[PDB]
Amino acid sequence: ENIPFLRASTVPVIEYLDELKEIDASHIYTNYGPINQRFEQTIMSGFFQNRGAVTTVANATLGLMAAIQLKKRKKGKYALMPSFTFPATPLAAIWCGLEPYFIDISIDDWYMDKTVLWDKIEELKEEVAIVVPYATFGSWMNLEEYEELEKKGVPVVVDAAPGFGLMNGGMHYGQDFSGMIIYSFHATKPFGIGEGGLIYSKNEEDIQRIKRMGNFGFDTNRECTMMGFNCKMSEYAAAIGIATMKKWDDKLKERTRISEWYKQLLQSNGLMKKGWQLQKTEAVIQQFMPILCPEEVRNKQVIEDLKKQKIEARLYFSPSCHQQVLFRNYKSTDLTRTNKIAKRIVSLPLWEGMTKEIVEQIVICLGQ
Amino acid sequence: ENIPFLRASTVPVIEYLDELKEIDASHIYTNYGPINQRFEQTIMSGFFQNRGAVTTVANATLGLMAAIQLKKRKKGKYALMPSFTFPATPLAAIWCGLEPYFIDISIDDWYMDKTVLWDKIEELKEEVAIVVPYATFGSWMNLEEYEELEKKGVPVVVDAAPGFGLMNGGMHYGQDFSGMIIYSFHATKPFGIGEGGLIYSKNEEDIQRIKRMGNFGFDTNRECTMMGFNCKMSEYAAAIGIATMKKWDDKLKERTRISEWYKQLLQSNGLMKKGWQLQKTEAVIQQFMPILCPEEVRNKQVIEDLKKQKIEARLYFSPSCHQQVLFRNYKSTDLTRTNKIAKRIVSLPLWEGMTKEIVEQIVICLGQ
Ligand SMILES: [Ca+2]
Ligand SMILES: [Ca+2]
Ligand SMILES: [Ca+2]
Repeated sequence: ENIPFLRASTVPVIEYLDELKEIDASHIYTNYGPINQRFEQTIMSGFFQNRGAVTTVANATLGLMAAIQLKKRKKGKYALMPSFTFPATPLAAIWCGLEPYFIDISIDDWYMDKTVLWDKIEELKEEVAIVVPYATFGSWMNLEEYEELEKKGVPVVVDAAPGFGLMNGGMHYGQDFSGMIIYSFHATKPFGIGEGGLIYSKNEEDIQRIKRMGNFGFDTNRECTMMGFNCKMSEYAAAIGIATMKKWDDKLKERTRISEWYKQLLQSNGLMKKGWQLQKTEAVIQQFMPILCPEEVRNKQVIEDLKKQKIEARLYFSPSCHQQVLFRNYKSTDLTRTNKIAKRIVSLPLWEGMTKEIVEQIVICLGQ
Repeated sequence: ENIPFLRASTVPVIEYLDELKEIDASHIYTNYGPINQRFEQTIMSGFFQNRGAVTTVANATLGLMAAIQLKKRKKGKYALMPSFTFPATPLAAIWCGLEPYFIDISIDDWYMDKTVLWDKIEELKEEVAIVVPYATFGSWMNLEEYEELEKKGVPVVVDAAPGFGLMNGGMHYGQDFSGMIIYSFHATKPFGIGEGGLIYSKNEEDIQRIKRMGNFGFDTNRECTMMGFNCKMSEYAAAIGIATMKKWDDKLKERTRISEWYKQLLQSNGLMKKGWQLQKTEAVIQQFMPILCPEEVRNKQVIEDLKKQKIEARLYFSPSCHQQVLFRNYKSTDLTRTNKIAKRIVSLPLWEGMTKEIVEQIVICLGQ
């Protein structure tokens, strides 16, 4: 009767029932149990070419916390990151005792602007604790400059929360990265299991450390010898994870289809000619359809107009982090571009089961 | 063949499959979904006489973190707690930016000694940020004096991680407490579902706030207005929790029976006469069987002796927190009793399915 923003569809119980019965037989239910290891092994084989290492975590927000806590420089104070990201990103930083320092984004790709970033690193020197870029909207943010940062001794944790399963040229996003990449398996993201996350790194020793950190910093004596907490993923989450890997081809194909319908219908209804624009990026996997509305149109009015037509759009990210109550006083560079994107950005609905006619009803409402 | 220390048995899949069908039909998988709400309502009615409020969390460690972060006095530096606790407790404080300050325990009930705690509150004054007692080994640590601290403006968050389901005179442990109580649903704890936890308070508004904190500090506009992170429990975890509520009488009966057998066999084999002693408490629900070995016996000799008889005991908590690498340099009162109890404490196996003949094996081995 209406078009909601979110309609999650995780794999149904029949797809992971075998695994539930293995769990019941084994009487191991969490703490890096066999199903969790099998899930990690499957991911390393199917996505990461058996190079590097992964660990599951209970959610991507805990993964950011763990990665930042492990990798931050001891004497640093700031986590250099975009304001144009989900609040989880600066929150993970603050829980690690760091202050966010917001960096402006490019107007076209919506990633942190590397020119500004480099300049800020040069200026802050030892005050830089860590650099936390966001691979905006599950897209192909090239990591070449970030890999260079790691090699110069500036640690990098990439927030790719919504980008798991993003492939380009047959390579999975993040492959062989020196730093850490965090992905989310939240039910609302494309690889959605309910609650869950993953960390990848080419650095196997670092992944081994995060595994400890996720288990109270325990050594092999179950003695706490390093910072830690609990971010263990249960066997039950790993079970849905594994079943999701096996239906993933279908899901990726669904999203890709709906994405192409959006691009076609937008173009065919001449919305691009009216000044709507898509993100500039090589490759993306879409949680929703992000688009800039025309310069002369206020994005909150789009939301309101669509809401009259029974369609729920949203405004990721407006307010951006620097404009939100909690983060409004943290330092930043000039953020003119962020501010502009935050006035224009719209988030259009996209979920499994969406038909071409639904996309068309949305695209036509945009235009009228 | 070998008697292992832990042998978790969560309710089997058939017991929550209906709920899994509900989840699949609803397409709501997390973020305080209807099954999670049902679970919490079932707890409020079933355990807390519909007075106060609860929230699920992804695990008790994160619940501790949320609770301390909300309730800590903003000018304070220290979290006053026992050393004789699981490392999750001081780790939770350290993540909130506090230093643990360790307080000695009573030699008999093994709780934080209130006399020593009071003197220390009086000495530290504004430097006290929070008090975090542990209801050692799932027992009935009376909360009258802690309620008193709350009334005086000293915040208390009680770590009762292993004590969910603990009843005494028909009242659930923590009922009507003004502060917060954290409980765990880890698979190894008596009310075990995999990964999970719960927070109870008589203070409903505080619980509402914790809810927001565990969803990124979001208000109804999904804007971040307070410190927060992700500690949301999935619908799937709630599904198992609900099923665990229906079988809880069975689980509790099984554990009480095994405890009773332990007590009878220990007395009948003369072990009490030989200097072995149990916790002085009115009521306990048991994850394992804690016992002090005789003064002249080293508890770790008891471990190595049971070990070569195919029985895995452990030593919770030896080393105590103050003795573990990460926490050695935090301040404390004199800890003479904690040290003594950490030289004598032994953790004997107890799990669902343990037979009377298995307890007898064990108790007989203690007797030599
Ligand atoms: Ca199968
Ligand atoms: Ca049923
Ligand atoms: Ca039924």
